[PDB]
Amino acid sequence: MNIFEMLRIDEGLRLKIYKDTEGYYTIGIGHLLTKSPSLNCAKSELDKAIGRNTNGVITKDEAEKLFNQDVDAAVRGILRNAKLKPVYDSLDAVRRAALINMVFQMGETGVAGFTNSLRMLQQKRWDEAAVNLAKSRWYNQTPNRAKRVITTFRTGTWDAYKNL
Ligand SMILES: *SCC1=CC(C)(C)N(O)C1(C)C
Repeated sequence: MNIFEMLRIDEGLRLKIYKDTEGYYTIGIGHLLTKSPSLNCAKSELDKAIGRNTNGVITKDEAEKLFNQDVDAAVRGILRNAKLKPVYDSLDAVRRAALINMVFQMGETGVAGFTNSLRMLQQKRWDEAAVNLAKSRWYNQTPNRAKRVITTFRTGTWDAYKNL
């Protein structure tokens, strides 16, 4: 297991524009195109992301290219963020993956708002952090995925993604 395999499980792979859990047009492995309710807009965003006039359909290689960019972007977003970087630096590589997962899903600003959880993670109070992480819109709206990420922070293992 690693952050790519982890997010491929949590995000899936779809080659045609689809709406994500929040109703927003997305493609590939969780690549958000736009919050606009316009499908033509989503397609315009898609075409400029991949560099060609798509029909709203991409290949697996193109999906993977966007996904690599998006994972890289989440990591660099963590390392540029004054609240997230010290927590990231303090973690082991498995828990680091859990933090990248969260930023991938909700963005740097949303994760940086989890001030209590981030303090408990930095303190390595893992069970307390797991309890606080669940007290969130995040958990309530995507509870199975949040449980997997939370189990990763609690245990520092990949047990929630084993067999998946
Ligand atoms: S992506 C922005 C956009 C796309 C399109 C559907 C052509 N639009 O009318 C606006 C400019 C909203």
